[PDB]
Amino acid sequence: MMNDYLNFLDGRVSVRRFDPDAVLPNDLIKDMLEHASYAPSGNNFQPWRVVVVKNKNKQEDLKKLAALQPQVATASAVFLLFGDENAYDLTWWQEFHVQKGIITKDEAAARAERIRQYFDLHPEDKETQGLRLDVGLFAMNLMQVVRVYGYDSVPMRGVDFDAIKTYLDMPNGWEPILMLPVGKALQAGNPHVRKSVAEFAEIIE
Amino acid sequence: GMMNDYLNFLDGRVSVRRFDPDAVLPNDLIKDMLEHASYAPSGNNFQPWRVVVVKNKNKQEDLKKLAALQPQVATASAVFLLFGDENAYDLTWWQEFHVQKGIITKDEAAARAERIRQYFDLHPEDKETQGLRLDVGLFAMNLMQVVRVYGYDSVPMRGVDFDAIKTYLDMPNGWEPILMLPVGKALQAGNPHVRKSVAEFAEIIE
Ligand SMILES: Cc1cc2nc3c(=O)[nH]c(=O)nc-3n(C[C@H](O)[C@H](O)[C@H](O)COP(=O)(O)O)c2cc1C
Ligand SMILES: Cc1cc2nc3c(=O)[nH]c(=O)nc-3n(C[C@H](O)[C@H](O)[C@H](O)COP(=O)(O)O)c2cc1C
Repeated sequence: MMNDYLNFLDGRVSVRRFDPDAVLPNDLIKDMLEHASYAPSGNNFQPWRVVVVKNKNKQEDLKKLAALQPQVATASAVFLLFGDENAYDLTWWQEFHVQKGIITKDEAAARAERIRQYFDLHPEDKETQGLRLDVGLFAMNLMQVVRVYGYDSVPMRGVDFDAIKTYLDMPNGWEPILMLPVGKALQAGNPHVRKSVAEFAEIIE
Repeated sequence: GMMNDYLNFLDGRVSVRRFDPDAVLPNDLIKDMLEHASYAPSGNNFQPWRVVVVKNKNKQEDLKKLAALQPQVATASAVFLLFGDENAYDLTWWQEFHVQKGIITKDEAAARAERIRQYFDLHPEDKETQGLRLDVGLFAMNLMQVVRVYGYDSVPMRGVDFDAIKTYLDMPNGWEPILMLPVGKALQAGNPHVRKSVAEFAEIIE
């Protein structure tokens, strides 16, 4: 069963050939997003914002902004993952965590000052560098979750995100992180080729 | 059935901060964990992650002092330090690696390399910390799921002094610290995930 889970995880590869007639229903999209959201993030700020485009005409427009990569138009839905800098809001953080019964109002106020002091020293963790890590965690989770339902994906950045935001009238404070076309594979992805563990990792005892 | 089990497994990834200080994580498994985590995607398959795994309680106690005395650093079976190396975005390597592995032709490599250069020219951040954070973040999440397969748990961390840690371990300067990940056998279960609802962060347009 652990072997089944390992084989499942190993099965994620980029798929770029999707069935243009396959449908990804909104009920499953919502479930996929809910499960993806269980990804960790610094202080549980959950800075991800997602816009799912499920309309072929519009995906064709997006393909024109994505170096004409075909998967953008054949996919059942194109998930656009953004990070919101304004997500690192300490008033929201206190309210949310107290309302959910995780911590008291006093504990939340004290923790919030420590988080402020941290960001004061490490401003990048509440800017694009922070967002890229937090939304990257989310994205990897989403890529495994969509597969539970029989779908596949390909993560993408070789696209004109400035033009995409303008096309979709996106807030200027939302930083584009990744475009993720999701669909039914017509062709399996290729086997993983990677550098060995000995080439990138050191174990010290 | 199958789908329920896979979802339950993914959902089971949770932050664990109470580990069994006597539990041993064998090195064969550490290597297996890193091999499977490596299957994570990265832009152009540059795989810019570098990892140092500290499995030595004496050293972990020193690391705990540099991690605001968070106890999980010292009780864990091993502490996985994940870095990104910006030197990894090297077009010579990229060609050599993909041609030697039979993924693409030599001439196709030179052509692809130039398109990769063009892309980085437009978006230089993607070969710098912004790119590393994303690429190593993908690896990190994959690692966190993989450790669960073997009955272990983890907690991702940045509330530590990465500057002092790099110095304590004699790490290269070109390596950007991304995340500290203690891994061990849970003595206490993680909490159910508390999250904003899908409608609070996502829109579906048809
Ligand atoms: C940040 C990022 C950007 C990527 N950009 C694209 C892209 O624009 N087009 C594409 O076809 N693949 C893109 N990829 C997919 C990678 O090429 C792919 O993950 C890598 O070659 C490893 O293959 P695998 O995903 O099949 O394991 C991107 C991946 C990441 C993580
Ligand atoms: C970048 C990052 C940094 C984090 N820093 C810490 C940390 O220093 N200490 C800690 O106990 N947890 C840390 N966390 C864990 C988060 O608090 C945790 O993921 C979040 O509260 C959600 O809980 P969950 O992982 O159990 O779902 C960090 C997580 C991320 C992604």
